[PDB]
Amino acid sequence: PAPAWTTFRVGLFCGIFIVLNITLVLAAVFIWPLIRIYRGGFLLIEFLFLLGINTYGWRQAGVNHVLIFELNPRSNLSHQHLFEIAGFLGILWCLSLLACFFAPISVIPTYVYPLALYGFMVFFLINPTKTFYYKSRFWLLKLLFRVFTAPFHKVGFADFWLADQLNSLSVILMDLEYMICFYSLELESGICHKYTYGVRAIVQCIPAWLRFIQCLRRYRDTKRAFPHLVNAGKYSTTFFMVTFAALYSTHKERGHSDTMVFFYLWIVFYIISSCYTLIWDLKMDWGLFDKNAGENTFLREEIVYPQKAYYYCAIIEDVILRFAWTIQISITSTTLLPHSGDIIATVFAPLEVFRRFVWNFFRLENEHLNNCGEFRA
Amino acid sequence: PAPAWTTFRVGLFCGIFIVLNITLVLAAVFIWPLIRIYRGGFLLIEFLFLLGINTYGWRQAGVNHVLIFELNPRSNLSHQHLFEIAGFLGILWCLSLLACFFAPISVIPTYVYPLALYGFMVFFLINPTKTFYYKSRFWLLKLLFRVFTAPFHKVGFADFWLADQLNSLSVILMDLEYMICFYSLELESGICHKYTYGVRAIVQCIPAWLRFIQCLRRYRDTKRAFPHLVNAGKYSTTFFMVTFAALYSTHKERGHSDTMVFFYLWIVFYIISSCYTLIWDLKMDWGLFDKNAGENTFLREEIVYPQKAYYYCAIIEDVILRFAWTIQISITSTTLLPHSGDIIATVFAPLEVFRRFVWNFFRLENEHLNNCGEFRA
Ligand SMILES: CCCCC/C=C\C/C=C\CCCCCCCC(=O)O[C@H](COC(=O)CCCCCCCCCCCCCCC)COP(=O)([O-])OCC[N+](C)(C)C
Ligand SMILES: CCCCC/C=C\C/C=C\CCCCCCCC(=O)O[C@H](COC(=O)CCCCCCCCCCCCCCC)COP(=O)([O-])OCC[N+](C)(C)C
Ligand SMILES: CC(C)CCC[C@@H](C)[C@H]1CC[C@H]2[C@@H]3CC=C4C[C@@H](O)CC[C@]4(C)[C@H]3CC[C@]12C
Ligand SMILES: CC(C)CCC[C@@H](C)[C@H]1CC[C@H]2[C@@H]3CC=C4C[C@@H](O)CC[C@]4(C)[C@H]3CC[C@]12C
Repeated sequence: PAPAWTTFRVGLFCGIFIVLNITLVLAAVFIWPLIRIYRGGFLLIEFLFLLGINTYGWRQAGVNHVLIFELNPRSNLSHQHLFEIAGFLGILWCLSLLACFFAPISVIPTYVYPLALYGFMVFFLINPTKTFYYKSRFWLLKLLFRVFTAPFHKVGFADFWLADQLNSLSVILMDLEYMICFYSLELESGICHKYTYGVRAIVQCIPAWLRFIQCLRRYRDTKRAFPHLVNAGKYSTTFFMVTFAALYSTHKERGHSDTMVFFYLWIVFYIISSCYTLIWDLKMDWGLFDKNAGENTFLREEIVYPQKAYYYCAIIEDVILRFAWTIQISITSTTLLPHSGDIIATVFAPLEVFRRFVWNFFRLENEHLNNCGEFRA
Repeated sequence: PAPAWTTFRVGLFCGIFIVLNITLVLAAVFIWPLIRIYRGGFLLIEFLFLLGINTYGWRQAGVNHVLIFELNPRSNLSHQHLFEIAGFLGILWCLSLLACFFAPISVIPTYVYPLALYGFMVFFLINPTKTFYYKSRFWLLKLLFRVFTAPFHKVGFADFWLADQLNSLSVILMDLEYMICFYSLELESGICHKYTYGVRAIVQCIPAWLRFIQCLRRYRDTKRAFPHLVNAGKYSTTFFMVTFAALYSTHKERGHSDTMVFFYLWIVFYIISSCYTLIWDLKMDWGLFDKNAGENTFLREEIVYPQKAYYYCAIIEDVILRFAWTIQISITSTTLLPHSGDIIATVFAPLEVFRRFVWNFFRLENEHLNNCGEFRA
C-alpha cells in the first residue's frame, strides 16, 4: 500500500490542478506560439497519468510488469507516485500558462515562464541529489541513453517499450524543433510554418529510426528474420510516408510536374504504414485473433483482463487512432494543410497518447501471458 | 488507519480550499454585511479542523479521549474524517463567498448564496439518512440537545466540553442575532450596529448561562460546594461584565450622569472575569502549577506531551487570549467601539477558537491523567 502522506499529496495536487484548469478555461473564455510550446508539457503530464493508470491496471490484473521491465522486486514505484508526479507537473504547467496569460509582473517577460517550466522539468529528471524518486529517475535516464544509442546496446523489453513511447511522443520533438526555428527566424514572419525542410522530417522520423535500428540489432543478435525484419519494414513505412509527404509539399511550393506523383506516393505509403502498424499491434504485440482461441472470438484463448469488451473497444480505437496518428505524422512533418495542421496535431496528440496507453496495457498483458517479444529466455 | 480514499478526499478538499482562498483574496484586493454572515461559517470550519488536530494529538499522546467522552470503541471518527468534513464545508463556504463577490447569476440574488450554504450545513448535520457519518451526527445532535437542556439532564464530560466549545463560539450566535436584527429593521441606516439592546446582551450570555446552570446541577447532584460553585461564579463574572457594558452603553446613548460609574464597574468586572477564567483554566482545567511536580516547574507532576515548552506556550497564549476574548465579548455584545468593533471581533474570534483548541488539548490530557472533572468513579 502507498503511504498515507503520498495519497494526501496526490489528492492535493489533483485538486489544485483541477482548480487551475478551471481558472485557465475561464481566462481563455473571458508574440509566442503558446499552444505549440505547452503541447509537449501537456502531453508529458497526460502520459504520466496514463502510466500510473497502466501500473494500477497491471497490478490489479496480475500482469508481472515488474518482471517484464526487470525492475527491482524489493522497491517498485507505485501508481500513486506516478499520479503525484503528474499532478505536480500539471500544477506547474498550469501556473506557467496562467502567468503567460496574465503577465503578473511587467519586469518578467512571457518566454521566461515556459522556459523555467521546461528547465525545472529537465532538472527534476536529472536532479543529482537523491531527494525525489532518485532511483527511478536514474533508471529512466539509463534507459533513455540506451534507447538513443540503440545499435550499440542490446535491445531489451524496456528499451523497445520506451522507444515505442517516444514514437507516440514525437510531437514533443516536433514542437521543440519548431520553437528552435521560430527563435532563429521569426523571433517572413511565419517562414518556419510556411516552408518545410528535410531536418523537420528527420526530427519526425527520429523515434521510428530508433525503433528500426533496434529491430536491426535484434535481428543481428537473434538471426531470426521474420520477427525483426518485418518490424523493421513496419517502421520504415513511416520514413517512406514522411519523405514522400515532404517531397509533395516541396513540389507544391514550386511545381516540377511531379507534385501529383508525390501525392500518390504519399497516399499509398500512408495507407501501407497505417495497415502495417495496425496489423503488427493487433496480432504481434497484442496476440489477439489467435487460432487457438475458441471461447473468445477475435481474441486469444487466455485473456487476463476481465471483459472482452475491453479488447473489442481496444481493437476499434487502435484502428481509428492508428490511422489518425499516421495522418498526424504526415501533417506535422510537412505543411500539408497549413491553416488547420497545428489544430489537427493538437487534437490528435492526446489521442495518440491514449492509444499508446491502451497498447501498453494489452502488450504488457500479452507479454506476461506469452513471450511475444522473445526478450526472455 | 484511515481509508486511502479518505486521505485522497482530504487532500483534494484541502487543495481546492487553498486555491479558492487564494482566488478570494485576489478578488478582494482587486447591502449585505458579508463579514458578519460568513464569520460563523469560517469559525465553524476552523473549529472542525482544530478538532481533527485535537483528535490526532490525543491519539498520539495516548490520551483516552474515547473513554473520557464515553464514545463507542469499535466505531470512531478519525481525525482524517474531521479534516475531510472541514475541507468540504470550507470549499462550499468559499464558493458561496465568491458567488456573492461576483454575482455570477443575475437571476439569483446575493442573499441566496449564504442562505443556501448555511441551510446545506444544517441539513447535513441533521440529515436523517444513514450517510455521511450518521452515527456521529446523531450523537452530536443528542449531545447538543442535552447541553441546551442543561438543568434537566445530569452533566457528563461531553456536555460540559460542548458547552465550553459554545462559550468559545458565542460569536456565531452574536452574528445570527445581528443578522436577524438587520433583516427586521435595515431590510435609520445601520440601526442595529449603532445601538445595543438587552436581547443582544442576553444572547451573548447563552453559553455562559448553560455552563453556569450545568455547574449548579452538578453541585446539587454531588453536594460539593468547592468544585462547582466556584466555577458557577466564574461563569457569573461574564454575565456581570456583559450586563455592565450594556448598561454603560445605554447610559452613553441617554445621559444619566452615571455613565462613568458603569464604565468603572464594567472595567472592574472585566478584570475579575478575565482573572477568574484564566486561573480556572491554568489551575483546575489543566492541573498545572502543582506542588507535586518536582522535575517540572509551574506544571503538573505527570506530562504526556513530549515538550514542556508546549505547556509554557499554552500558558502564555491562554493568558493573553483570555483577556482578548473578554474584550471581544464586551465589544460584540455592546456598542463600546462602533467604528472598529466589527474588525476587532473578526480578528479575535479565530484567536478564541485557537485558545479553545489548546485548552481542549490540555484539559483532555489532565482529565486522562487525573479525574479533575469528577465525571468518573
Ligand atoms: C519526447 C520528450 C520526452 C518523452 C518522455 C520521456 C520519458 C518518460 C517515459 C517513461 C518513463 C518511465 C515509465 C515507467 C516504465 C516502466 C514501468 C514502471 O512503472 O517502472 C517504474 C520505473 O520508474 C521510472 O522509470 C520513473 C517513472 C517516470 C518519472 C518521471 C520523472 C520526471 C520527468 C520530467 C520530464 C522529463 C523531460 C523534460 C521535459 C521535456 C518502477 O520504478 P522503480 O523506482 O522500481 O524503478 C526502478 C529503479 N530501480 C531498478 C533502481 C529500483
Ligand atoms: C452554532 C453551532 C454549530 C454546530 C455545533 C458545533 C460543533 C459541532 C461539531 C463537533 C462537536 C462534537 C465533537 C465531539 C468530539 C469528541 C471526540 C471525538 O473526536 O470523537 C468522535 C466524536 O465524533 C462525533 O461525535 C462527530 C464530531 C463532529 C463531526 C462533524 C459533523 C458535522 C457538523 C456540521 C455543523 C453544522 C452547523 C451549522 C450551523 C448551525 C468519535 O466519533 P464516533 O463516530 O465514535 O461518534 C460517536 C458515534 N457513536 C456514539 C455512535 C459511536
Ligand atoms: C472511448 C473508447 C473508444 C476508448 C476504448 C475503451 C477504453 C475506455 C477501454 C480500452 C481498454 C480498457 C482498459 C483495459 C484494462 C483495464 C484494467 C482493469 O483492471 C481496469 C479497467 C481497465 C483500465 C480498462 C479501462 C477501459 C479501457 C481504457
Ligand atoms: C502564541 C505563542 C506564544 C504560543 C503558540 C503555541 C502553540 C502554537 C502551541 C501550544 C500547544 C501546542 C500543541 C501541544 C500538543 C501538540 C500535540 C503533538 O502531538 C503535536 C503538536 C501539538 C499539536 C502542539 C502544537 C503547538 C501548540 C498548538
